[PDB]
Amino acid sequence: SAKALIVYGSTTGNTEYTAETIARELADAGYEVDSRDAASVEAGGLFEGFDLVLLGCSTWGDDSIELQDDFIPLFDSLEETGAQGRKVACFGCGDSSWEYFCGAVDAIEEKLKNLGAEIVQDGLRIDGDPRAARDDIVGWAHDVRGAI
Ligand SMILES: Cc1cc2nc3c(=O)[nH]c(=O)nc-3n(C[C@H](O)[C@H](O)[C@H](O)COP(=O)(O)O)c2cc1C
Repeated sequence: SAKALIVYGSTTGNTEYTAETIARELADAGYEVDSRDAASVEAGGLFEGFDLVLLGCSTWGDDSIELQDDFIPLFDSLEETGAQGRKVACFGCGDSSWEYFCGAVDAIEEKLKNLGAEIVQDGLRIDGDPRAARDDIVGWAHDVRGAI
């Protein structure tokens, strides 16, 4: 039950760093972790064979909530990923200057629920430089593991 997939959409590297930090935590605990940039993936069957899936995505939009561009195709085809009955958790970087702080995380969680996923922990929301939140990131990964 030890295969974890992490897929991240990141433009300035913050959610990517967050993904790398989570990946190390899971690997140290005994998971086999496959980490992929969303730009490199196709949605159809993306979750097949994974016991745990973690989705990371930063939040954008001039005057609306928009997902990071590389993640949008995955979100638009999320119903083809194999999410039904899948244990999933979400994370993302943002900036609390914006009212909808890490709003991409909400959008992804809400769709995953409709699609039959089991959300194993509330999404991780990181404000500003994620290296300043390293302890929170590692703690969230630990908490995700404990809720499996
Ligand atoms: C036009 C623009 C819109 C943004 N909108 C939001 C937002 O609605 N909510 C939020 O939390 N952060 C928002 N951000 C902040 C980014 O998500 C933040 O820079 C984040 O660190 C980027 O993470 P990444 O490097 O993983 O892509 C916005 C940034 C820009 C430039």
